[PDB]
Amino acid sequence: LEEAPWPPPEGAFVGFVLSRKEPMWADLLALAAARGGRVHRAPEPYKALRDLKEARGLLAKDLSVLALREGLGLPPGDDPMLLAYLLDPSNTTPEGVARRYGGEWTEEAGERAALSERLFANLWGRLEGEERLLWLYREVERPLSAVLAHMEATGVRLDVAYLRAMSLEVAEEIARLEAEVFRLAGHPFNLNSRDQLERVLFDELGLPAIGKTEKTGKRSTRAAVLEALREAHPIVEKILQYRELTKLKSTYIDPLPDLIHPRTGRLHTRFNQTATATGRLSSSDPNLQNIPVRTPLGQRIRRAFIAEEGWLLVALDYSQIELRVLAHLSGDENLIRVFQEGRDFHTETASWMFGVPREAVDPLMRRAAKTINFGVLYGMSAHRLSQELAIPYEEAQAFIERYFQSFPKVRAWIEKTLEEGRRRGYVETLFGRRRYVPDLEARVKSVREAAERKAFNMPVQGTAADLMKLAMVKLFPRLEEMGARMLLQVHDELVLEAPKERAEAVARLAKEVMEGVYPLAVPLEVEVGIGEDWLSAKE
DNA sequence: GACCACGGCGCC
DNA sequence: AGGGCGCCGTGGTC
Ligand SMILES: Nc1ccn([C@H]2CC[C@@H](COP(=O)(O)OP(=O)(O)OP(=O)(O)O)O2)c(=O)n1
Ligand SMILES: [Mg+2]
Ligand SMILES: [Mg+2]
Ligand SMILES: [Mg+2]
Ligand SMILES: [Mg+2]
Ligand SMILES: [Mg+2]
Repeated sequence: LEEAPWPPPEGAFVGFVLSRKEPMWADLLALAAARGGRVHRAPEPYKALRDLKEARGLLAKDLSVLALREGLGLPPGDDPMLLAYLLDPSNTTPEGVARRYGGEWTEEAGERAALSERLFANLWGRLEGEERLLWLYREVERPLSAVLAHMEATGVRLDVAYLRAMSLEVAEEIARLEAEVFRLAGHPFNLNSRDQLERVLFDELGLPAIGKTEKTGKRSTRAAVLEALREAHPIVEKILQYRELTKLKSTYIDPLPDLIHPRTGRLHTRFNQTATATGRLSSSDPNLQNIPVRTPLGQRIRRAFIAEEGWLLVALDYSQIELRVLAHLSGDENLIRVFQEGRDFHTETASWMFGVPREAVDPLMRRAAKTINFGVLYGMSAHRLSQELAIPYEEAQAFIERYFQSFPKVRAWIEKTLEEGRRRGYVETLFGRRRYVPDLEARVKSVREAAERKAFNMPVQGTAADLMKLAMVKLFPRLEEMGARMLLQVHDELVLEAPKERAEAVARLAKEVMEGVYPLAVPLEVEVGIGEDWLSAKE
């Protein structure tokens, strides 16, 4: 390319180099642009950022985030990564995408700009005639990138003092548990080491080993194994409690307070748009899609996610979302009839599990029923079902049998989906998002069957993901107009922040947008709460 | 200081 | 031998 002075003309493709992967934390080391057979390198990258009207190119959203951090409105546009990800969601990295579609991902901005341009040309060619994938690009993924950039740059407020205090408290309880474990083992060892614990439990204390690990075939110490040994030796209960607390402390209580950004005073995640096989988003650095919620100890951590002063959080969660999608995709008249009748499958299963009326089911019980319902749907074994329900193996089988006999069109939809996957090499969502699943004709049964479970899950999880994305795209402009913010997405949930004076209206509107995004054969239902913190906003 | 593989486990 | 993720500490290694 011809070297030309900065700035580039409008419409140019950008290349950029960051000091680290997180745009909210990165130094912008270099910036360049390419168009029309020319490359333009910025003498000073931060100054030069002001000259761009759009971020067009590889990882455009990341540059947009850094621009927003600096007070600039630089929306992301075309990004070859999104085209590639739609063609095949195994396309998750710029290294891999460049090699597959025509170049090399280097560490120089001018080269990255030129690469972006040529990758765009080639990948745009590949999507010609792929009308459904093009619709996803234009109506979902490209506009969504701008939404994600605003979410990332906005961040969420954290009660740091509350978590710092919690660390001190949890440490004392951890020490009580470890001391007891070491007393019972008769010696000290590294309780965080699963290899050392294995030896202590199964060789020294002579407890029965129940299961093996996946890759290395050691005797497992996982919670399901420990649960089955709780009455076999008092050490087991202590270990379970120790793991609960150390998990909370090491993963959430200690790390999160140290990640407050010095300028925003908030915590900033990354919402990765080309990271999953199904079309879901993921969140990283830190992951805010797995903040604890199940146990009362984990719940305390959610209290730390708070609204700005004078604002409230608004939490919206699609009800029974994948079950509704399955009713639409399969066309099962009976499953559709459940949602037309306003019933709740999770509550119904919980009533059975715990042996109480529907009205006696509490939130803890209902949540427990979710793993069972989704587990069974996507191929859980009778053995495992019998294990985490503490019931005979026989009535676990029968429960699985009763499940599929109630909704006949589901088995048929599974069989069609799998034959299509074998024939075409991919399965697809309602909107035509694809996942290639090559091991569907593997001759090793366990491998083949695992591939089948991946394959028929994807249209369901992926259609739910497509719906949530479309809802975000539609909702975002409306929030902006009301002076509200979108903070987090957690797969089938959104967390917004609204001024107190507007929070009730924002909740009503966001519910409506989410319910009406793309009607199915069954209504979509959304539960919405408002509160000072994330725990209170979901109650 | 890092990379990776693993087991383990937090959420959806 | 439920599906999708990312992060922990350990262990091995460079
Ligand atoms: N153990 C789980 C939990 C969740 N999911 C997937 C399927 C539903 C989706 C969203 O999770 P939830 O909101 O917790 O499930 P829900 O059915 O929408 O329940 P709720 O009515 O409480 O929102 O995630 C899953 O595959 N396995
Ligand atoms: Mg407040
Ligand atoms: Mg839900
Ligand atoms: Mg949810
Ligand atoms: Mg390091
Ligand atoms: Mg490596």
